[PDB]
Amino acid sequence: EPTFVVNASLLPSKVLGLQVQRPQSFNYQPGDYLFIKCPGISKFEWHPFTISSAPEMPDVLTLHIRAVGSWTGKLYQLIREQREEWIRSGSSQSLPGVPVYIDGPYGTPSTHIFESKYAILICAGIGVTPFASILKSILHRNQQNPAKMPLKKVHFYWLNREQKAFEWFVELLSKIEAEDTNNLFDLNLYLTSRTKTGRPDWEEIFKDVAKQHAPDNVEVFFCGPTGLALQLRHLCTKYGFGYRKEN
Ligand SMILES: Cc1cc2nc3c(=O)[nH]c(=O)nc-3n(C[C@H](O)[C@H](O)[C@H](O)COP(=O)(O)OP(=O)(O)OC[C@H]3O[C@@H](n4cnc5c(N)ncnc54)[C@H](O)[C@@H]3O)c2cc1C
Ligand SMILES: O=C(c1ccccn1)N1CCN(C(=O)c2c3c(nc4ccccc24)/C(=C/c2ccco2)CCC3)CC1
Repeated sequence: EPTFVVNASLLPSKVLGLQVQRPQSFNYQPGDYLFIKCPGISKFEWHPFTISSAPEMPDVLTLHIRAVGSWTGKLYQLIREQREEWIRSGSSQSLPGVPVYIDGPYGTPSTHIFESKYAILICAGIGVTPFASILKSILHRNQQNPAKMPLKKVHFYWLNREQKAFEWFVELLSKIEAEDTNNLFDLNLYLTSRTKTGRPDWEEIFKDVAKQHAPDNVEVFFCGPTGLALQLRHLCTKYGFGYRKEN
């Protein structure tokens, strides 16, 4: 339970990459989320974040936080000010750590992606934190033993309207396309890396992946709004795929 924040990242758009000492009892799956208490902001509140580090990562957890309101802004400050006083001051013995409490892990149906043969992962919006975790572990599982893993093709389609806070995620995807030696991944990005503008024609993306994998079964993992959820379930049923909604 009791731990510390062992680094930060002042990532664009006020986003806060974080490094959290992973307790020896703390073993999580990909996409799992956390409840965190930082006493120096609130002695009382807990707040929830998805872990953005595959559980293959050894002895840290990375949390990409966005300052969007009180505790997250107060959080950002206790960092920039905690960091900016090691630059115009720089008393460099070693860095200290921000004591924080953590509660979890709490699960997601994501663990089923690793069990399925083909797979459509769709993030509409900004719930992309768990998908960064997932897509890393897929990398590691593919490397360490790609025969051991049923997941043979991952189709990733991402819809955001603006990526300023998410320039960290874009990089990470490019990395995945790099070490993706086996062409396990089909990453697509759409704006609402030369990526695609406008709404995707889902009728065709599903019609295409279908042909890619006949007569095998495909599983959809949707993570977005409900009016998109409905369109896809009708496509799932029209090509006989397999649907579930995360969050
Ligand atoms: C499962 C889960 C995973 C999450 N993962 C992440 C993650 O990876 N990264 C991350 O940054 N966050 C994540 N969050 C969100 C995070 O838990 C919250 O943003 C957190 O509580 C910080 O909120 P706050 O108290 O700092 O700001 P708040 O003051 O609570 O801000 C809440 C947001 O709603 C707005 N708002 C709503 N109603 C009003 C109103 N009446 N008046 C004014 N503003 C209003 C605020 O302006 C602000 O945008 C996650 C949440 C969940 C449930
Ligand atoms: O889809 C809905 C929604 C649903 C119903 C009604 C209205 N909106 N939202 C509203 C609630 N959000 C979250 O809590 C949430 C957030 C974030 N990351 C999440 C990851 C997983 C789960 C939630 C979040 C953020 C991540 C981030 C950005 C940059 C760096 O890290 C930013 C803060 C919000 C976002 C999606």
